[PDB]
Amino acid sequence: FSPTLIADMAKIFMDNYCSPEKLTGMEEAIDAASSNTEILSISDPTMLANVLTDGVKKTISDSRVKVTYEPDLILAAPPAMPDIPLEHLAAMIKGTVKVEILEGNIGYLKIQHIIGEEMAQKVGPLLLEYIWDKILPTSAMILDFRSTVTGELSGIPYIVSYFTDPEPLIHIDSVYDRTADLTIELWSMPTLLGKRYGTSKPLIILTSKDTLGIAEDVAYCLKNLKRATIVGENTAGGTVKMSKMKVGDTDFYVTVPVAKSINPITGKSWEINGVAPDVDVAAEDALDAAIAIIKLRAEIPALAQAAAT
Ligand SMILES: CCCCCCCC/C=C\CCCCCCCC(=O)O
Repeated sequence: FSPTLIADMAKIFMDNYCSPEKLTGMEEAIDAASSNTEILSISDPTMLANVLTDGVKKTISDSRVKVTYEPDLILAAPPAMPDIPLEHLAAMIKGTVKVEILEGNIGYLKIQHIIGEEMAQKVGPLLLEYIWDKILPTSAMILDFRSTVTGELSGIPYIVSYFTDPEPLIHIDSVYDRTADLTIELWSMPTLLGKRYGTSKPLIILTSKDTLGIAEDVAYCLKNLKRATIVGENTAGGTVKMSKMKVGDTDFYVTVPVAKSINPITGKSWEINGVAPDVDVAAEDALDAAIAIIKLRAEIPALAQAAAT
């Protein structure tokens, strides 16, 4: 063990935590913890991990930060792979989406995985006809994120851009990564492969309590941009990036949020609390409600013109 252990955990935490400005008093609690003889009296490594974990809680107020003792932890490395041609990547993407026109000429696109910039640029031309051209002529659009739990940050501009004006460029999100000490800015793209959907047609996004990750960010941003109505349940409240980090040559690990979104409109984030629906309904009922909203609103102009004269 040693007191060295505490010092080395602390450095990993301090060097990587996404919000260093909130760490007043931390260096001091580290010093105290290193000389706390009750801590020094712990021989059980799992008890040591639990104690340090609760100690940081009563110091930092962030429930995502944890120390664990994990002997026998092996992380599954990415699998070995031959060349995968673009046509087979396109077939894999087809398997993660459901594209449909629902009665009423309403576009439906269920997206299980938000694809990243590389994939979108390289395989997108192979999917234009299959996904996008099918739903382009619809009068309204429903994006179904109710079961979306994975995705890439770099895909966000590709979704938002199709639903917004080319000009002015929109600053969609700003993400800070503490480990890289870098801010990543996400902007709309004035030129796209496909045609824009326009700004007039209704866009509704369906959400569930399971909706997690980049999908929460897409919905949050389109909501704050006043482009989309959110229908369903409050989303899960994920984190842009967690890292689980080994402490030296020891079996202790520090788990820390290392990146965060700082929304250009709200100043806040989708993270932790998730995104609140505009129309709150059970997730199983979200699709029916979205359809009903779109249908009613489309009826309004004709109603008005009959009443006016
Ligand atoms: C993520 C690793 C950071 C290192 C942790 C430093 C934070 C301070 C740790 C513990 C505070 C001490 C509180 C518990 C005292 C033990 C007394 C008791 O359990 O009865």
